Parts: sequence; structure tokens; C-alpha cells
Amino acid sequence: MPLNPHVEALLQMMAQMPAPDFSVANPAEIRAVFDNLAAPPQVARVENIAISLDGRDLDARLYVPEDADERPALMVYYHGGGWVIGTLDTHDGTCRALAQKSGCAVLSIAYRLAPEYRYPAPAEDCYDALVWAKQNAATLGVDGDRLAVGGDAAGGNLAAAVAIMARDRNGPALRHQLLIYPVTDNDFTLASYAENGGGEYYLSTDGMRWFWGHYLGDTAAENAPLAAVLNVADLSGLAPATVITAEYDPLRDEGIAYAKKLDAAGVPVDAATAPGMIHGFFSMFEAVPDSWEWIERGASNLKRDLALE
Amino acid sequence: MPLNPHVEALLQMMAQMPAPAEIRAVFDNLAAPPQVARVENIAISLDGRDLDARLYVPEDADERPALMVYYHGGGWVIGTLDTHDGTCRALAQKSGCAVLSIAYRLAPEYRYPAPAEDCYDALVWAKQNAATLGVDGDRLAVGGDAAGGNLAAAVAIMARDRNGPALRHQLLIYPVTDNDFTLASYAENGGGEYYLSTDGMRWFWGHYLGDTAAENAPLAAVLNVADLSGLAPATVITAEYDPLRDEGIAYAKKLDAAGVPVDAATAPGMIHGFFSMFEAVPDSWEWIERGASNLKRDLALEHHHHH
Ligand SMILES: O=C(N[C@H](CO)[C@H](O)c1ccc([N+](=O)[O-])cc1)C(Cl)Cl
Repeated sequence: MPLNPHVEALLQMMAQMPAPDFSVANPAEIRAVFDNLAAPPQVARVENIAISLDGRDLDARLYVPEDADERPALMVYYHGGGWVIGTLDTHDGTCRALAQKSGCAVLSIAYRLAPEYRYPAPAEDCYDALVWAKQNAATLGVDGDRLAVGGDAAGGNLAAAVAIMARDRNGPALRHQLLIYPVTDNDFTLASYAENGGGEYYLSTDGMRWFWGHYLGDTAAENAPLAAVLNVADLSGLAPATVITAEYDPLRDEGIAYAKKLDAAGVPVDAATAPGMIHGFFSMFEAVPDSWEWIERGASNLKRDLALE
Repeated sequence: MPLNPHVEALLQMMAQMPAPAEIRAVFDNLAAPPQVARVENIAISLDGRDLDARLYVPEDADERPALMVYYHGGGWVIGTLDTHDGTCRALAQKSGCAVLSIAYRLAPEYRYPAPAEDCYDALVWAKQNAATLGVDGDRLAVGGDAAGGNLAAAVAIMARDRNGPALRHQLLIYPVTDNDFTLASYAENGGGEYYLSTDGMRWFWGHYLGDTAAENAPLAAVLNVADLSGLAPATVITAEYDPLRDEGIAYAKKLDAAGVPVDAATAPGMIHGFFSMFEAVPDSWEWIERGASNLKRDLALEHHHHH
């Protein structure tokens, strides 16, 4: 029986990886190379946390990075997955990566998912969770005065909405919003949807129709102000943003767009499209070494806006 | 910029894989660590030393589940709770049993027999502290991959010889059982193009034994133990393109010959370490499932009427 084709593709992929050319095979070197290969990014502590809110319990996970401060700043993170899928486990690597590179604690929220809980519910979970974290800051062991929200894809959509909710509802003061290739609108005619939406690049335009439909259900996009945050008339007074888009992401244009509108309304923004990258690439750092550059970039903005002043 | 070549290689890797509640069931389980209900970082205080441990309790385990005590691989020199986290989650999930992953002390800092005595002592702790762990101390099993399967095999032998915890199973995943590098699979598979090399194994063995000759290390080269009878029923899963294939098979044959019930097979087309590769190689799941299924059978819950 010949080599399993997938094992072959794995071996090829391991072979095209950045050499760690330690000059000699001693136990410390071999250990570092195997840990780099086979373990998720190291953090000091990971705590499975139950968040009891009015009406509902949400699972969450606290990541505390090695060499963080006594009481580090916190970013409350919202996984992506089109408001329909995604778990704490699918984004465990991404949260660890961000925590490691920012030196910030990261609290990842398992908000309730559509269609079971259609739009207003998931964003209310995410907002109520940021509130919970603020009010239980000392109990988590973090500084609730240095708060951020972040998220990828649908999660970036939720983080933008929470930032809006926190400004409108006069909630937790946020030092940053980290938006990683975020969903911002349901206009599927955009250039990048034609260019990138065929399914060739993981995420497809039809996927996004499917997601949006499950999230909104019977609500009209126009009657869903925290869904298409791109359509929010006024984006002034929002937390400083980082908006990283990907070149071959169907969401690229609308994400780029939102960043422009934030910059228009006065919000400080670092905004970049990652060359050669697809949707979901923050989560692909194990196979795509170049993902780390952009992870480091976003975390570097967080580390700056969350500094103990 | 052109599409990133690592990204493009990843994309064709996904494309190379065949095929709301059902949709989540699939996509949540690709490129992600398998979900379990509870994961607890545990410290084990033994005589002379404290070991790190991690307890995995899967979804839909019994009120007081069976326990497999698991020993990671890494040639007795490398590996952590973190490097084998994914593997432990997969086995807990597919078996329905709790899994206790043990961070035994590593060679060359701690040479044979130290890592083995850690692994045995951790089993005895787990049985003694079953109420503390919330598991059923009468439904115990050991397991491990590579040098971890070696340690599991050695522990099953020690538990037998020392009137130690009764074991219902030993799951041995492409185990190291001997340092005979003359064997066929080393010549065929031990070149280095298949992850593990004969040279790698020499290195590991050198670090593990130190000055001690193999002939004086029966709990290391378990293939040189005379009487394997009365040992825990075994699963021994080897890999076609693994240098360790042949000594794994040999150990299985000797288990069987001694009257130990053994499920033994060679995963066709697979390399050393493929149980840990299930995110990239979904066909690994077939073998994970078989191994975990044998665990589940031998760690069977007792009868309870439901009326
Ligand atoms: O023993 C070794 N690796 C073993 C292979 O069994 C280890 O079990 C392992 C390999 C790969 C892996 N992964 O890619 O997640 C995890 C563990 C050495 Cl050759 Cl580095």
C-alpha cells in the first residue's frame, strides 16, 4: 500500500517550512523544534470560564500570556464563523497567538449562534459579555480600565457592533477594537466578491449569503443596524481601530470600506490589506508562517493602545 | 501580490479532502482540537517529585467515567502535555472515557528507569486518588504513542508484577519495544523521509539508557520480557511506513502468544505519529476510532436497569 496521499501532502508541507537550523541536535534544541511543530502557541494560563448572564450561560476562555503584567489589559474576543458556526476550540490557536504577541489577556466568548438565536441575540451576548468582564475584572485578574474588543470574520463584525453598543449605551470605555477581515455589509456585488468569492479561496460569496440569511432571518438588513455596521450613519466616537483585510478575501472591499468610514468620522485607524492572504489566515499560522507578521502587527496596535498610562 | 504559496498549498490540501447543526458538526471538527466537556490541569504529588498532569473528560462520559492514564510520545526525551493535547482530546472523545495525561520526567536529565517509574507511580496515584479525580478507580487503562506506548506497555508489566492497579486495557500506538535497528522496517522506513529516522531512534535510546545496556533494561526493551502472560488486553496499532513497525508487530505477536487478547493491525500508508496528524490526515480518525473503541469495550460500564 503506497503512502497515504494526505500524509504525502503533509510531508511536502512540513518540508516547505522555515528551517530552525540549530547547529546541533541536543535535547533543548529538539524540544524547541517539536514544541514549535506540535503544540499550540504557548501562554502562561488558560482558564475555562462560565459567564452567567441574565437569561443564559456563555462559555468563555481566558488566555494569559507568559510575561504579562501582574494585572494585564484585556481584549474580549469574538470568534468568527458567519454567526452560525465556530467554537472556543476552533479559535483557541488564534486567541493564544494574539495573547502571546500582545502581552494582553484575551477573553474568548462563545456567544449564542444563529439560526437558533438570530439577530439581535449574538451581538447582545457579545456586548453583555464585555460588560461582565468589566464588572468582574478583578476576579479574572485583569485591568478592566484597559479594555479592548477583537474578532475575526463574523467575529470582527460582532466586535465592531459591540464597540458601537458600548459608545451608544455609554458602556465600558474601550481602548481599541481589533477587526480582522470583518463582515461589515451584505452587498454581494462588490468587486472582491467577483474576484474572490468563487470558493477558490475557502470563503465563498454563497457562503456569505447563507450566513447572513441565517443570522438575519426575517429582519431586513436595513432594520438590523448592528449587522451591517457599514451602514451606520455615524461612526464617530468609536474606539481606535485596527482593520486587517486579506487580498483574496471576498470581504476585502467592505472591510476596507468600513476602515475608510471610521477614518472619515475621526477614529484613529491602522488599516492594511495583507498581500497574498485569504479569509481566515490569522488562524492559519501553523501552515502559513507569514500569518505571524500580521498577528504581530495587530497585537502591536493593541499593546500600544492598552499601555498602562 | 500573488497568492501566498503556503496558502495555496493549504488550499489544495483542503480541496484534497472528500466532503446548520450538521454543518457545525463538520466544520467545527476540521483543523481544530476535538471538543471535550472538561479539561483540568492537575498536579500529581509523588514520593520525591511532583508531576504535571491534564485530565480530559469527554462529552457524554458516565457520571463516574473510566480512566485511561496516557503517556505522550517523544522518544523519552521530548514532548509535553501541550504537544499531545489534540491526541488526548481525540481519544477521550472517541472512547467516552476520561483521559489523564502524564508529564513524566524526561531523559537524559532523568534516565531509565526514572520516566518509567514516574508513569507507573502516576497510575497508582490515579487509582488511589480516583475519588479526587471523580473517576471509577476499577475501570483503568493505560495508553500511549511511540515512546509513550513503550511506557504504557512497561507500566502494564509493572502493574502486573507489583500487584499494582488492575488494568482493563493497554492501548499501544506505534510503540517502541526494542533497540534492534537491524530489523526490516528500519532499512525500508528509517531513512528520514518518513518523519522518524533510525538515527533519530538511536539518539533517543542513547539518551534514555545512558550507560545502561539494553539487556539490563527490560522495562525499556519490553520485547525482551520473558513472560507476557496475564497482562491487560492490548491494542497495538502500527504504521506501514514507520521504522518501528516491525518491533511493534513482534510485541503484538508475543502478547497474543502469551494468551493476552490483542487487537493488532498495521495502518496502511501511514507514518509514525499519524494519530496526532488527524487535522491534516482525516484518515487517521479510522485508527483513532478503532483504538478508542477497544478502550470503550474493555472499560465497559456494568449493567444497570433503567425502569
Ligand atoms: O517521536 C517523534 N514524534 C512523535 C511521533 O509519534 C510524536 O508523537 C508527534 C508527531 C507529530 C505531532 N503533530 O504533528 O502534531 C505530534 C506528536 C519525533 Cl521523531 Cl520528533
